[PDB]
Amino acid sequence: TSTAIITQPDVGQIAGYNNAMNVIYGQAAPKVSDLQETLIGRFSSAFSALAETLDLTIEPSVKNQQLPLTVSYVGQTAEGAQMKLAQYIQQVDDKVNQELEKDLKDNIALGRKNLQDSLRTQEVVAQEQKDLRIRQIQEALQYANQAQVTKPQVQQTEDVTQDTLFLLGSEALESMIKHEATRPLVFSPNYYQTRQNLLDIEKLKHAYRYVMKPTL
Amino acid sequence: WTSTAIITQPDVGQIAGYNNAMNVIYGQAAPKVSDLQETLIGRFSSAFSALAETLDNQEEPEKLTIEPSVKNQQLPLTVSYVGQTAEGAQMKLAQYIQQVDDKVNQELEKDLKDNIALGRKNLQDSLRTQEVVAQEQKDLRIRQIQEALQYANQAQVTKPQVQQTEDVTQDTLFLLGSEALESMIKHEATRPLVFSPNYYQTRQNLLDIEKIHAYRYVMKPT
Amino acid sequence: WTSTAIITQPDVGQIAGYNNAMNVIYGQAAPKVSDLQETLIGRFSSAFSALAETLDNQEEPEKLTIEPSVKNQQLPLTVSYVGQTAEGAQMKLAQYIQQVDDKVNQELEKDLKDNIALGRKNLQDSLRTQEVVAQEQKDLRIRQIQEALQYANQAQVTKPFLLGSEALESMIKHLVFSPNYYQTRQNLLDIEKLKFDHAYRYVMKPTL
Repeated sequence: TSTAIITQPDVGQIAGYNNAMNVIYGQAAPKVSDLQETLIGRFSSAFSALAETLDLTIEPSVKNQQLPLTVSYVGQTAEGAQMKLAQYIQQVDDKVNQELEKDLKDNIALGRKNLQDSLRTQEVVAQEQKDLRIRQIQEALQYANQAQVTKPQVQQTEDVTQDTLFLLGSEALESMIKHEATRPLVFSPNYYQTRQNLLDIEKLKHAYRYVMKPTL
Repeated sequence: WTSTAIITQPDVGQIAGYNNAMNVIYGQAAPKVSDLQETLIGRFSSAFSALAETLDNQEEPEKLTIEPSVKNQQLPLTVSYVGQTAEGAQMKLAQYIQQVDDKVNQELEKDLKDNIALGRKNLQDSLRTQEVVAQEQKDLRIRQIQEALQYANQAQVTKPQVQQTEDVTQDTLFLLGSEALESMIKHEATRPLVFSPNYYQTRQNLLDIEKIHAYRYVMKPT
Repeated sequence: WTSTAIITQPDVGQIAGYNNAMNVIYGQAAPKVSDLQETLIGRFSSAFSALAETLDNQEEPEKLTIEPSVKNQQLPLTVSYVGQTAEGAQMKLAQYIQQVDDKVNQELEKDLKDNIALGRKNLQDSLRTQEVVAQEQKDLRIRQIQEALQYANQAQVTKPFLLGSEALESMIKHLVFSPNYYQTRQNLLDIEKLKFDHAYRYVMKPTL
């Protein structure tokens, strides 16, 4: 018979994960502490399932506190039951790992997706805006030609809106049309950061801690 | 002869220094001072369970004990060691507690550099990101300016056309005239970035980052 | 001769004070009432368990006991004392309960001093911080004038809600806080004007 005591993973054992949930989720990513709980929960559940398929021991000790956890195997040698326990633990620390990889993926992908949809709605609005303005500039060039405002007659800038664009004068008005192709699209600060979130996400590529390694 | 001590979670004063750290490192993300009392004492009892597990596993055992003093309460904990002499169950118990109180302090200093590293990556990110957002905000404003300079050149405007002067779009920019728009692109490398107040808080928080007591005795050993 | 009693955590009314006190220090980081109650009776049963540990290790041993009453945590708590006489046993039990209650009240003063220290030197931190933000903003507005200066030395020199761009207009040119700041400041005189003005209650006062 061999015994080990294992508790929730420490931060430097999950930092990589926690940072990943952070990039993706941000001010609503789960607290590191609230994650340690989740992982070690996943371990015991799985370890327990490894025990029922063997009819291995999972229980708290100390008596009335979830953590830590005491585990044991009943073998056929000191050397025998020790490593037999080591190898049934690690193999649970793989199943849960594989379960995470397959969760990270579904979270990245739903992240990716949502950011992309947001980018490509800003990028559509920005275009419909630029174009709408190009139409009102063209129509204002006509009004300004028919009334010979050839140079800007603005007393103050509050007066210049769509619907009063011809105040700018037929000349400058010619110029904004002439150069229509180099007038930048206008994007939110939100656009640039969403875009930067999307970059940081697209660059993303353990479950317990041994308080006592198994015994002789 | 059995020696006996009762230990519980360390109180608020005690671990205020450690509480302080975790408040730096994490925002309103940092755990309640209660939750950190728990983690600390829980940490100790765990290293203690390990000490007892192994004491029971020699040629000659030694019987070290830990269990909730009162049944059905997580909260106060009772430890006992079973010795040969009287005074020699009580110097033994107390040392095995000081032996764990040292081990935990070892585990703790490592976990603290970890926490730092991760609160620090967490932040350098949010700075860099906010740096990029503000530099592109600026560069877009500069392309707008480069653009309106053409409009002004073509309309031969060199000097401000406006008396009362409140807020400017891509259309109205050229009213500042080409002498202003031009020196502006000349001095774009010095136009100051505008940031969210959160940017300054975050920045100080990183500055701050670059700056014991697992338990308390309710009764010493006996 | 065995006397028994049944104690549990203090009622909400009994902790109105202590509870608000924590609320004034901690705002909304302050623990639920339920968690405070459990923490006080928690302090009590520890002091009591330490008395039981010691009375037993006397040359002439006294037997004091504490245990859950039901299937709960407390539930409430059953405490007993075993005495030479009836009168003795009941009286000695009620004398010990109250002695423990007194020791704990005294831990509970240090405790409040600590929480208040925690509450204050978090609030000062938040002012240390709105101040640095407010200075950073003021430094910026100052750079946004130093720049609008280079531009206006394109001969503007005099003066046709400014902004980085139309601050061009003039030349001849060139500490303020959120109300939250005056909110934080006020929750710092509320606290620190706040003094020590129940650690359990009786389901069943000590018996025969």
